[PDB]
Amino acid sequence: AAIDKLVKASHLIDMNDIIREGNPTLRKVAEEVTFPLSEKEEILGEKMMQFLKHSQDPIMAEKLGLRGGVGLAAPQLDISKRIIAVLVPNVEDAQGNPPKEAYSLQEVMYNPKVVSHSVQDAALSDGEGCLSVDREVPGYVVRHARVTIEYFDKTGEKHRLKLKGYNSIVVQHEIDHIDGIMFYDRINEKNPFAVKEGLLILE
Ligand SMILES: [Zn+2]
Ligand SMILES: [Zn+2]
Ligand SMILES: [Zn+2]
Ligand SMILES: [Zn+2]
Ligand SMILES: [Zn+2]
Ligand SMILES: [Zn+2]
Ligand SMILES: [Zn+2]
Ligand SMILES: [Zn+2]
Repeated sequence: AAIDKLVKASHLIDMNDIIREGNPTLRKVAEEVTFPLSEKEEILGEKMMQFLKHSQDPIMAEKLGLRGGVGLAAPQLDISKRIIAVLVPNVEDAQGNPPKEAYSLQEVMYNPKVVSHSVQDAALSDGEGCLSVDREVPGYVVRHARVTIEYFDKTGEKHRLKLKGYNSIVVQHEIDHIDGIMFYDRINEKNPFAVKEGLLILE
């Protein structure tokens, strides 16, 4: 099975492990994980975070042929489980000084879900892309501006967290994957750049 290939100690996730648009697994509702986690599910989580780290590292991205990412969901690896990894880096200042915090968000989340959210919507100005989508897709992907999420970490500890800004957008994108929803499902069908009054456009 896919899981067996992915969790081998020496195996590094790369683009050849990422399934593409059209594969039915991307449209399923992923299965909840049970705790305590199996070794496979723990290792998968670690491999997913490793992939994100590598995708953001100039050398390793080059060695492995990686498209840069800030999030990854198990369904994109053909594993229909409610597991996501998110890694959103902070940026250097104009003087080249590293940020105080390397990441605004770094987590492997099991059974994550949105439990509440703002009435206000938001969308990235530049739209969204997807590791599984090898097409140009224009338009505002309309999401909740702010969300409260619950999730479990690999230990089974429950977390409750409010998110805004880019963190909110990233987590929503990944949670959509484990519900079988694709980013373009949330782009206006008639005018991709339509703006409903009050939409928060994030630069
Ligand atoms: Zn591989
Ligand atoms: Zn079930
Ligand atoms: Zn471990
Ligand atoms: Zn490494
Ligand atoms: Zn709601
Ligand atoms: Zn929602
Ligand atoms: Zn609750
Ligand atoms: Zn459409």
